[PDB]
Amino acid sequence: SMGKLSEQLKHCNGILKELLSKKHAAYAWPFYKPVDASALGLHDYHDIIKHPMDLSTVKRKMENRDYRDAQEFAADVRLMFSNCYKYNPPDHDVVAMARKLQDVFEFRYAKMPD
Ligand SMILES: COc1cc(OC)c2c(=O)[nH]c(-c3cc(C)c(OCCO)c(C)c3)nc2c1
Repeated sequence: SMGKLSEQLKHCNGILKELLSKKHAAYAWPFYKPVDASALGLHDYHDIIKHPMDLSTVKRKMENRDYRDAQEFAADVRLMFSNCYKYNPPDHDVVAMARKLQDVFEFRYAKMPD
């Protein structure tokens, strides 16, 4: 393999599986598919959020070898969360859910050895 990079991408793949898993579903589910701005009525979503991201897209990119390394994977997970914080008011339910999921992500990702 390309060894350590490859190892760390496998580690990321496990983090992604965890984020998608039933144990986190109570707060992760808004992040399972792209934001459907039409259905939600967010007429300006794509005007404010230039680079949408969600866990299904992270999964697709992982599987398609589009990430060089764990840092690029993490950047997309963080982009997903940051888009949520960017678009929404701080008191919104989805922002709270994003934080709750982010603190799982950040703890798991931080445990990856350098
Ligand atoms: C169903 O999944 C989602 C995922 C989302 O982000 C990951 C969002 C999201 O970022 N904002 C909203 C959202 C929905 C409505 C109806 C809102 O009121 C618009 C009228 O004032 C606002 C402020 C946010 N819904 C999501 C749903």
